[PDB]
This record gives sequence, C-alpha cells and structure tokens, in this order.
Amino acid sequence: SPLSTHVLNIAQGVPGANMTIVLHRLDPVSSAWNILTTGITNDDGRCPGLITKENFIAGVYKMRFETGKYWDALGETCFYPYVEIVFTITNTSQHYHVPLLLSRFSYSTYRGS
Amino acid sequence: SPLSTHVLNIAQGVPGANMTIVLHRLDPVSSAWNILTTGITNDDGRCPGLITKENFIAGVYKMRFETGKYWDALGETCFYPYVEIVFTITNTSQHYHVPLLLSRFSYSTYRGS
Amino acid sequence: SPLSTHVLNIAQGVPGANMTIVLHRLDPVSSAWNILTTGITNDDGRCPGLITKENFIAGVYKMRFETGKYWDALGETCFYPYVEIVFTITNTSQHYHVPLLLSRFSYSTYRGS
Amino acid sequence: SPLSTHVLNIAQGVPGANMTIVLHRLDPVSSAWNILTTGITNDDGRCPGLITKENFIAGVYKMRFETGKYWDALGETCFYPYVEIVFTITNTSQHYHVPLLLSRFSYSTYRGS
Repeated sequence: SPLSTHVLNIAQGVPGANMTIVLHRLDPVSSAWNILTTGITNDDGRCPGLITKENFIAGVYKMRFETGKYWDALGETCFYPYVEIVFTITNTSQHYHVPLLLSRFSYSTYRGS
Repeated sequence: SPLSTHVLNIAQGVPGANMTIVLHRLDPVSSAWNILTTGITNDDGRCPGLITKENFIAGVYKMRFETGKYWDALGETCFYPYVEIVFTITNTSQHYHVPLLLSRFSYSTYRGS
Repeated sequence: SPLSTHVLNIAQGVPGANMTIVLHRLDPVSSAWNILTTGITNDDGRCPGLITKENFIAGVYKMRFETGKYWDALGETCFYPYVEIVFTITNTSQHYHVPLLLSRFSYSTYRGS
Repeated sequence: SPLSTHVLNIAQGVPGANMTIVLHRLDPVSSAWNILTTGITNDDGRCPGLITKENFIAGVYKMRFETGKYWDALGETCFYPYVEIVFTITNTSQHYHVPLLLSRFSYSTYRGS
C-alpha cells in the first residue's frame, strides 16, 4: 500500500516475525542510496505502511531484509547475512508486493500485486 | 570450484546464457566491496573458474547478476535491474554453489554443494 | 476459509486468472479420493469458498490445478499438464493457505495461514 | 540419462539423501499410470538410472517423491505426505532434469537439463 511485503519462514511454515526491513531509493544522478524507512515485520510477517502513495515515486528501490539478525534471534545461522531485493518501479498506478520466502539456506521472491 | 553458479531461465525452461556475473568480496577493515572477478554464463548457464582455491578465503561475498541486461537482450524487461546474492563463507573446506532461478518477475536461490 | 489458494503467474507478474482448481479429500480406510469442491480462480488468482468450516475435518486433501489448460488458454504450452498438491490437515483450528507460484517450466508452493 | 533428478533439503542446505522416488508413465489409451521404476536418492541427493534411453518414449510421466517418509525417518513431520510431479515429454532428443527443492512446509520444482 502501495508497496507491501510478506516474510515467510518456509522452514517452519509460519511468517517471519520481527525481521528488520530497510527501504531505500536510488538517487537518480549519483549511484548512491537514500534510506526511506525502516520497518519490522509483525507476527503475520508483514510491514504495513512502508511508504505513502505520494512518496512512492517512480524509480529504483531496494528492500534490505536483515536475515542474519532474524535467524540469529532464533538461535540459528543463515547463509545470507542480509538480502537486498532491488527493483524498478515505473507504473505507479499498481500495487507492488515484494515478499521474501526464506529458509536458512534458501530464499525466493516474486512480484505480486 | 570452490564457488560455482548456474542461471536458470525458469520462464523458458532453459539455462540463462550470456548473463554477466560479477563476484565481489567485502574487505575486512574497510566497509567496501571490491571486485574479484567478472564472468559471463555459457550456454549451460554456468560460469566456470570464478575464483581459485588460494583466493577463496573466508569472508562475506556478493555475486551480482545483471538480470536487467540479460532480459533486455532477449527483448523483454525485468522487474529487477540486477540481482545481488550476498553470502557468508566461513568453512573453506566446502564447495559452494550459488544458483539463480530467474523469470522476468521472480527469482530464487539456494545453497548447494 | 478455512482453506484458501492463490495462483501467481510468476512468468508474467500477474495473478493466475481463470484457472480451474478442484479440492479432493481422501476417505480414510478405503483408498478413495472424491471431489469436495470444483472452482475457478477470480481476477486476483484466488478461489473463495473451497470448504466449509463444518466440513473441514482432519485428513488428507489434494488441490488439483489445471495448469495445462490455463497456459493453453494463454496460447502457450506448459511442462506440467496439471499440478496436484497433497497435504495433511491435523490441526483444524487454523487457516491453511496453499498457493501455487507458476511459470511454464516451474512451480512452487508453501504452507501459509 | 535421459531423465534425472536432484532432491535438495533447503531447510538444512544438504542433499535429500535416501528419499524414495517412483517413476510412472501414463498409459495413452486408459487414463491410468504404469510404474516404471522405484529408486532411492544417494548421498548427493540424486537418483541415477531412472529410465533407459530405449524406454524414454514421448508421453506423460509422473515422479512421486516420498517426502513424508523422508521427514519421518528424520524425526520430523511434513505438510505433504508425498509430492508427485507430472510432466509432458514431447521432444525425446533432450535430457530432462527435474529436481525438487524441499523443506517440511514448502517445495519447488523446475525443468533443467
């Protein structure tokens, strides 16, 4: 709304709760990143209100998931210290859902609406 | 050996050929990434000779897949301009396989050996 | 409610619309599968009304997805003529989400709720 | 050769060893399945000798992975008592690799070679 996520712990068949997510946007002129917001997934593994419609401008975004910290808080290690999903937003009339299905040794993502 | 990849175009059920892959390593001390190697996947979607045993030391690595340029060359667009998989190497006795299963609107990876 | 699905065409980045889905349940003792409900996905790739809470008993269920016919209607072939996901329900106090993430040459599913 | 598989336990990031696999092929006049071969994956998670080149005719095949029995022999429960992958072979000149990425609550499959 207009950007949502869902973190899923597919090793346990439950949502990934309390994972830190940091949203960034690429600066159009330099190659650098602006932090837009930092969230934490709720018990349903979601992060409501990541961005407002007015600030969700077209461009290139990056969602960093703190997978290493998540798994560590469950007392286990992860192959990935963090996961960054980088994606292009051009059509701003649509909803964009960028989930993360995660184990300690795998991850997947897809574009949802 | 000891780091390998495999790009799979799961939209067409064929390997991802001619995709640029760049391997980086995080430098202990400075919080900077530095390029170790660049490669281009062959027809089987693999990139032999990414790194030698002597240089495959423990640390944090990142493999950047140019998914945007790959799909642009197939005359299609990608949700992801590029994919970076960041991973921790501590046990240097093992072989690490870091594949990319890719469509225009999704991707996934797992730790293989 | 209490069983749902979600079909996502990850090759095209859109919900899987108008896919026929059939829920079956295995009759304990006999080896007999029989139809519980036949449905079709709506515009958002979802299929409400799969089973009533009253009829949601512990047992083995199977959701059959007509992927071949789905792709055929899109003018493309599928590697899988249909997909059956078989699962065991023992805890009838929960909601079970059984999505299907589909391309022409791949699929995945996970337990959600 | 010409049909192969690879089972990966992505929950633990090791190969799916000692899993029972059953290959069937659909009888093209009745709508019923003929058992071709039953095998067990090796320590690498693979299962060589699934079918001979001679017996590899065009048709509909089905690979049943006994996931529930895999997990139980490991002291764990699986949401799926088994996984069957049904696929159409039309081009008999190609090799078909159909691996299974598995956890207790998720699985995915894709065409390779």
